[PDB]
Amino acid sequence: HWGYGKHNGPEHWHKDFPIAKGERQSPVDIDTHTAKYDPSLKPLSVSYDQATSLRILNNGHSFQVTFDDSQDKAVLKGGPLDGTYRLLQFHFHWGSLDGQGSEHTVDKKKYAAELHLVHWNTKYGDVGKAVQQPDGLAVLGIFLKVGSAKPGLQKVVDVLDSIKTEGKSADFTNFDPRGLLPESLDYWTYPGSLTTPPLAECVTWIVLKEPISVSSEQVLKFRKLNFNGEGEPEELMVDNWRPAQPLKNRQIKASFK
Ligand SMILES: NS(=O)(=O)c1ccc(O)c(NC(=O)NCCc2ccccn2)c1
Ligand SMILES: [Zn+2]
Repeated sequence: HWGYGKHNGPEHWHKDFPIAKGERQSPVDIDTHTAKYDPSLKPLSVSYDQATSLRILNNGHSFQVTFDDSQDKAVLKGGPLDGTYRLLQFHFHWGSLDGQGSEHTVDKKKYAAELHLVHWNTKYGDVGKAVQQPDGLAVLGIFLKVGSAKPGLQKVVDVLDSIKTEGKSADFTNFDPRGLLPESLDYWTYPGSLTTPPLAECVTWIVLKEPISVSSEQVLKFRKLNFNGEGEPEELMVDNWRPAQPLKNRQIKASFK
């Protein structure tokens, strides 16, 4: 089974998921001087006021907060998108040290972590159908750097000790994901893929230029999670990121100058 170790990590994934070598894989390095400003791109519309968080889960590859996606409660619209995308979950990728952890890079710079807010296109009715479509998902990616604390992350950090090992979950209601967003919604966008198996080429990526800052204490709590299940040899959940993949026949567009 796939993971992030020497014998099951990203360089092995293509054996079970041959699309790993496909034409629109993620993440990628964002070369800021080569991204082209597109004046036709609209502002992103992030409408999270009615979000209903449900549960937080350690799935053995990250921790995920899930939302009620049975109605248009927390939706992403505008930007490069046509139609309405419902928020299903968010999760993070992070490093063993502050100089690595992000999936996307910016002029080869790696951030300490990366937040993925995962949304699916309501025209396909459910996320399983959306993953089989080239415009099925929109993932809003937000970089994390280490410095000052992010107060809106603290409720997440404080429950992680209850989901230490793979398969554990907890009720996580009334969490407001607006507390995770930076000031600016300036973004880069490109067509890509899921960054974990099945690596489906179904994602419009929207990566925010402005990182959020989190404290060293907050990221240390991420690094105390375990990849293993309870009772198995402890392997800290760190470095759960896929490296940048070939850009191939794609242009990254910027919403800003
Ligand atoms: N990391 S990401 O590109 O935001 C992203 C977003 C939504 C997703 O469903 C995934 N992939 C994911 O959750 N995979 C779960 C594990 C799995 C599911 C199906 C087959 C093999 N492995 C990644
Ligand atoms: Zn992700």
